[PDB]
Amino acid sequence: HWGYGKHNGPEHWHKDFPIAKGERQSPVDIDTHTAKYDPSLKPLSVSYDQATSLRILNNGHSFQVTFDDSQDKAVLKGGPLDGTYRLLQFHFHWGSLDGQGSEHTVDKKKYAAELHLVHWNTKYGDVGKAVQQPDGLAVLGIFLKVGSAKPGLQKVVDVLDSIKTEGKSADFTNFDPRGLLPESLDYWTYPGSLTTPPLAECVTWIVLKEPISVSSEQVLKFRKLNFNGEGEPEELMVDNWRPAQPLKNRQIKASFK
Ligand SMILES: NS(=O)(=O)c1ccc(O)c(NC(=O)NCCc2ccccn2)c1
Ligand SMILES: [Zn+2]
Repeated sequence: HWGYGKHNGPEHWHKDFPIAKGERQSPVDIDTHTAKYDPSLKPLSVSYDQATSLRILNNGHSFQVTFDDSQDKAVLKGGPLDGTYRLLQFHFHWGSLDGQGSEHTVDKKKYAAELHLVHWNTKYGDVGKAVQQPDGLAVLGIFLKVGSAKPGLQKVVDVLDSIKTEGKSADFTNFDPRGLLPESLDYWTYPGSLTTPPLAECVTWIVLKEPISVSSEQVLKFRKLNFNGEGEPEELMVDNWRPAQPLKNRQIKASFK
């Protein structure tokens, strides 16, 4: 089974998921001087006021907060998108040290972590159908750097000790994901893929230029999670990121100058 170790990590994934070598894989390095400003791109519309968080889960590859996606409660619209995308979950990728952890890079710079807010296109009715479509998902990616604390992350950090090992979950209601967003919604966008198996080429990526800052204490709590299940040899959940993949026949567009 796939993971992030020497014998099951990203360089092995293509054996079970041959699309790993496909034409629109993620993440990628964002070369800021080569991204082209597109004046036709609209502002992103992030409408999270009615979000209903449900549960937080350690799935053995990250921790995920899930939302009620049975109605248009927390939706992403505008930007490069046509139609309405419902928020299903968010999760993070992070490093063993502050100089690595992000999936996307910016002029080869790696951030300490990366937040993925995962949304699916309501025209396909459910996320399983959306993953089989080239415009099925929109993932809003937000970089994390280490410095000052992010107060809106603290409720997440404080429950992680209850989901230490793979398969554990907890009720996580009334969490407001607006507390995770930076000031600016300036973004880069490109067509890509899921960054974990099945690596489906179904994602419009929207990566925010402005990182959020989190404290060293907050990221240390991420690094105390375990990849293993309870009772198995402890392997800290760190470095759960896929490296940048070939850009191939794609242009990254910027919403800003
Ligand atoms: N990391 S990401 O590109 O935001 C992203 C977003 C939504 C997703 O469903 C995934 N992939 C994911 O959750 N995979 C779960 C594990 C799995 C599911 C199906 C087959 C093999 N492995 C990644
Ligand atoms: Zn992700």
